[PDB]
Amino acid sequence: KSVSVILLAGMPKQYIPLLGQPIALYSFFTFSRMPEVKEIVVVCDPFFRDIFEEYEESIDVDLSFAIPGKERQDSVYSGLQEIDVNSELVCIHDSARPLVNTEDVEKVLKDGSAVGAAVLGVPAKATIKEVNSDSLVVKTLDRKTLWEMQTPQVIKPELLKKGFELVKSEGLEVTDAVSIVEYLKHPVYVSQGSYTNIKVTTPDDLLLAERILS
Amino acid sequence: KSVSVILLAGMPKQYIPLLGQPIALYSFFTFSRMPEVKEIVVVCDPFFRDIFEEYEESIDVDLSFAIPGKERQDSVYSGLQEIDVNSELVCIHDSARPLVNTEDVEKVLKDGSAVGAAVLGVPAKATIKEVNSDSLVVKTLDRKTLWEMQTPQVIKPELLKKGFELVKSEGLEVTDAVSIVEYLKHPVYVSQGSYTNIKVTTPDDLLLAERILS
Repeated sequence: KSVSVILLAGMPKQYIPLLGQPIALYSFFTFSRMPEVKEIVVVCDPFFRDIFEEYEESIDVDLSFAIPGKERQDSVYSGLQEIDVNSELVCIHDSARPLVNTEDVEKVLKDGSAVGAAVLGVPAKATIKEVNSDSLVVKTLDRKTLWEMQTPQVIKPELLKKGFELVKSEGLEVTDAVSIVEYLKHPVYVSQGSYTNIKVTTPDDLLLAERILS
Repeated sequence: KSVSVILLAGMPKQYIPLLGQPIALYSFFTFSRMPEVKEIVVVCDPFFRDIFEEYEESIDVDLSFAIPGKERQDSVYSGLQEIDVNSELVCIHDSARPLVNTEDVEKVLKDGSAVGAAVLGVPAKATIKEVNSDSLVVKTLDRKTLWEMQTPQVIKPELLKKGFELVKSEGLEVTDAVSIVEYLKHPVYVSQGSYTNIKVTTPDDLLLAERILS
């Protein structure tokens, strides 16, 4: 019972129903059923707290809340202040990804435990190229080597906390939680996920999500 | 009247109707209306030739056909044998992209004319990372520098023909027409396209395509 989940939860996209259940609750329930998960820190505006609070007695995890910040990394830091003092792993998840499989969460948790930092990813389907400032192709980037990142991102809290100290002291803005780990030169493992773990932003994603649940 | 189009056209995805018109005809008509386009070489199985041949008298371009090969690059080479001897640009297009805008084709044609080789691209939306053989992040690839390639790919025929000679002699397999240009160390310009120029592979793409036409 050693994993703290930080659920980033901001009508906003993540509270739109999918088969009559707000998107954010899908991942919330997936984590809550896992015996490894001790607690879920939901980062949401106080308005939406009751959506999760309604199920506190049913779920087998402690439910905490944190206030969101101006940027995504501020929300992560706020949630990080609420986790258990003896938590072994922090599992950061975007609530706009409702379809994450339990088996994939297990994989990335295991890899995060072993490596110290890990993230779910899939091979990029599109032909991606590096382009310079004159709009010219630098090189054709290798087919096997490029991966789209998803969430969860799993990291040992002390690694993340030292990483935030480095960010605040030297003055930096980050594009994800695991890149902070890269600044510290600690390895980040890419756990191979599933193409079904989509981010629901548009109505077309909303539709695809429904097709996948079928 | 200086551009030769090679249309790669393989029920197959590209002959599925979108508002009652087979997908492949959308791009076909877009090219046919452009005064820069002298001809369209359709690479398709002989079974599907009539889908295009029905409109030969209506369109203001010459219509030719070529036989597809085993791989995508073989189909490009076959189509390349049918283009006009005095053609100034070859414009290679995947028929599974019906929504390409005339204004974007104009852009990439212009950039292809000026640089010798160009391709339509958009900034990658997903967080992409380079991953080594031990599944570890090599580095966080820069946000501005990564681009998803689309089609058309526009290239001067002599550049493409010399490039195929290099491929056949030294023994190589290519992931796109413009990478052959990279082997020759000639610049490839990335013309900024539109996110609406999607490849229709799945039924969810088919649905999104219909939403965009609306």
